[PDB]
Amino acid sequence: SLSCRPPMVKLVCPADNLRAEGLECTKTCQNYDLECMSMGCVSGCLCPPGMVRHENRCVALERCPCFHQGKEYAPGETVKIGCNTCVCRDRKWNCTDHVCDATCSTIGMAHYLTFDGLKYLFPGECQYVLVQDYCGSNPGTFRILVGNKGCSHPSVKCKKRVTILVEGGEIELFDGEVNVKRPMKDETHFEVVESGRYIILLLGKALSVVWDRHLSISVVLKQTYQEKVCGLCGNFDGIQNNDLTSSNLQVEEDPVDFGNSWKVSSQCADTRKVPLDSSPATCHNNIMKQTMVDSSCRILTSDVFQDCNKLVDPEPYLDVCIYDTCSCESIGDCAAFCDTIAAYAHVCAQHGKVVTWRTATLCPQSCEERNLRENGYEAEWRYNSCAPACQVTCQHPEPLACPVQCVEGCHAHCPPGKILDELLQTCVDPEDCPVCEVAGRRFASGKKVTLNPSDPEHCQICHCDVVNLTCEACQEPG
Ligand SMILES: *[C@@H]1O[C@H](CO)[C@@H](O)[C@H](O)[C@H]1NC(C)=O
Ligand SMILES: *[C@@H]1O[C@H](CO)[C@@H](O)[C@H](O)[C@H]1NC(C)=O
Ligand SMILES: *[C@@H]1O[C@H](CO)[C@@H](O)[C@H](O)[C@H]1NC(C)=O
Ligand SMILES: [Ca+2]
Ligand SMILES: [Ca+2]
Repeated sequence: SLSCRPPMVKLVCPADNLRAEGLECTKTCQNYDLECMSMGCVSGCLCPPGMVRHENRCVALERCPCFHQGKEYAPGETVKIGCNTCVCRDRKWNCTDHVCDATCSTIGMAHYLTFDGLKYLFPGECQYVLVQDYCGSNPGTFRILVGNKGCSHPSVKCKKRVTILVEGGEIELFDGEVNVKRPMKDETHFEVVESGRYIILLLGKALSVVWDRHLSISVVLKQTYQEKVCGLCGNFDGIQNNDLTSSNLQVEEDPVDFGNSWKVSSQCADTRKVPLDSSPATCHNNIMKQTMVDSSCRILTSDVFQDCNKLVDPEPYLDVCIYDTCSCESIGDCAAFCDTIAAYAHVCAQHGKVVTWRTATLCPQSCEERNLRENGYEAEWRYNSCAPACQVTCQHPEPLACPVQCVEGCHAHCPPGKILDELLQTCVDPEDCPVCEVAGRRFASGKKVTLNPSDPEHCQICHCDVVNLTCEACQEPG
């Protein structure tokens, strides 16, 4: 019987003893909080009770590493998921609980998906506060309103109007175009980016809107606005179960009650409650169509979406897909079907799981129509499931802090060393853009850049005629 290296102690297995546990019940950094059942003990040397065997030596239990998705991380080695960091300390994952940047989203005709993940139905026909920071003791910087007309009982034909009020300006989203009714007092960080199917609005450093030009309206807030906003999109605090809090700080169990409390004009009437129809318009008493709609919308958890289903819950997009498609006479050309599915694929792509799902049979989209090679336009337009959203063009010469990584649609491809000119729909040399530069910032002709906004002695508003740059001092408002 040769001695064992400390602190391991030997275990002679007695055959004449009823039960015994040897090396078969060895405890490592993996199987510690588990139980063992030995057919017969294996004689050998094992670590003392307080320790576990790890890498052929006895280690303290607290010195055990943590495991994340199979990979081993030493104690102290942090992993970052989202905007939170998880430190490995004492064989445990200690994670921060910070609220990350969030997105409010209108899904489909009459559903809303709040910043904190609450999905509810609210078929209001008036104008409502989508998101605003005028809540109680308010700084009061921005207010975004949404008006729904035709998204009620007949949802086949519906149109929405979004009104954006920020920094003294009013930007309205309606009928697939952006209308800047009143400019922001400082346009330096204001951009209207048309990319693919979408229009991306930069409304300052921390407020953005992503819009598919029809009914998918998203507000992207940075986490500095947490607990500071209210309206149909909730209070943005990481707690989903309190987003149905009305304007009078009371939790409402019915979404129709919560939504009516955010009605803007007292002229129109509040929405009255209706019992939830599990089979709306064309699915009512039609088990055949309910099966067709369920099978079509079930693409959201099919193969191409399986990777994304782990990162982004498809349940709310699937509920909305089924509810809205039940208003279409045909699922092939159904607009509510493709838009809702595309809205999910868009969120997937923001999490690094770009999903190519369209086909010529199902929701086809091609760029062949606007590929005018033989017409004097030098630009090739190719569809991409997710291409960089904020590309440098003559109209956006400085690189932008884009609220989304990429978007779906048609994107122009230019020869090496050439930049897209959006107004001319053709590729041009970067020197040929009507673009000025000041303070290291390039801005397009007609854009106004404000230098030192808060400094009355150095505030300047710079204008770009074509390539001509002129700056003027600001006027003290008195
Ligand atoms: C994580 O660290 C904090 C201190 O930052 C401590 O209060 C908390 O108990 C730790 N949690 C775990 C599970 O180690
Ligand atoms: C889309 O663009 C990416 C780069 O942004 C490229 O790698 C990919 O091959 C493109 N796919 C299609 C179908 O154009
Ligand atoms: C630029 O503007 C100045 C006056 O501000 C004018 O004298 C000059 O001719 C302009 N140059 C061009 C190229 O337009
Ligand atoms: Ca909340
Ligand atoms: Ca620069």
